[PDB]
Amino acid sequence: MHHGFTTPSRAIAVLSTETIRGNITFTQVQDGKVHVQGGITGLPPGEYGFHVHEKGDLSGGCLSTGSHFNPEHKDHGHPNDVNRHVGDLGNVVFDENHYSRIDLVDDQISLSGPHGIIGRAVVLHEKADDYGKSDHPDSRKTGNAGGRVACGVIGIL
Amino acid sequence: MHHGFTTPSRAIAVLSTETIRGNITFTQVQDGKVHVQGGITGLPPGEYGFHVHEKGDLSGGCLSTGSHFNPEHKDHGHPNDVNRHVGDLGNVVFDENHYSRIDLVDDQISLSGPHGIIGRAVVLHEKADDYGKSDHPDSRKTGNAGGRVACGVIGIL
Ligand SMILES: [Cu+2]
Ligand SMILES: [Cu+2]
Ligand SMILES: [Cu+2]
Ligand SMILES: [Cu+2]
Ligand SMILES: [Zn+2]
Ligand SMILES: [Zn+2]
Repeated sequence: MHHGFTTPSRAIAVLSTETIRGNITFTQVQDGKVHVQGGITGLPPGEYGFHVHEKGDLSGGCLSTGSHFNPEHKDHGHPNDVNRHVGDLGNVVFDENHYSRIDLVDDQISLSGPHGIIGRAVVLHEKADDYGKSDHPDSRKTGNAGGRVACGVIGIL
Repeated sequence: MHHGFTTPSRAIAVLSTETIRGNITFTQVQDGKVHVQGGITGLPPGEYGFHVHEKGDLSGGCLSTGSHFNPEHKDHGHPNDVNRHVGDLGNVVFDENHYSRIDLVDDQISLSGPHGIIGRAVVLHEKADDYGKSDHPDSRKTGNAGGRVACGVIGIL
């Protein structure tokens, strides 16, 4: 027996480095929204750039996930900007205890269609996203979030 | 600017353990076929069970990828059997040099639709798949391929 297409209603990405452990779950909710929730330990307190990159390709570590998932051909942006990339989910915040609570809802990423992020990569950044609001010349493209301290492919949960 | 859906025409999964390194690329080819190619080092010579498991979930390591990708509700099988699971890609073979060449074409897995494996998991097994042809009582369900020495999520390449 052969079926039509089912859109997954939940996905997850797993970050594990020597220092870093995190699960980030992405759950399809009402009104074309996705509910992104997880928690990650292992960075000092502060803000770090958190994005979906285009490729679920780890053959070159985080470098192979390429650039920010951008099907709408827009500029780098704040998640609340109209001019953002689909993958531009802003900054995560590590507390004094070295633990990030992730808990947000984004109306641009999806679990299917042209904004589908299944098979794409979550990338955690070593410093903070600037929202394309600086005059570093990367700022309009990548924010300016430094290296890529961790990444994992978005899988079906 | 907003787009219709594009089906990815290439995917990859990356196996890296303390001992194991491998890339496996999955490429959409003519005639509803997928061309699976890679190479993996780090096991002695022999046959090991190589499958697509249902979930791209690594939160529980390889255990969370669940069971064999099976949307057609069939039994475990040889890739050439009609009665197989979609995820039942048989055995890989490590040479005396500890290196697996993977190079095959499978007509059941796809990169989209109900047999879409993007976001699902490649799982490498510690011993060999028996093709559901034994009388171990797992044989009809999992073949009988032992533990799960490595796994990676299928990402968009
Ligand atoms: Cu980034
Ligand atoms: Cu376009
Ligand atoms: Cu298996
Ligand atoms: Cu069914
Ligand atoms: Zn961006
Ligand atoms: Zn099977």
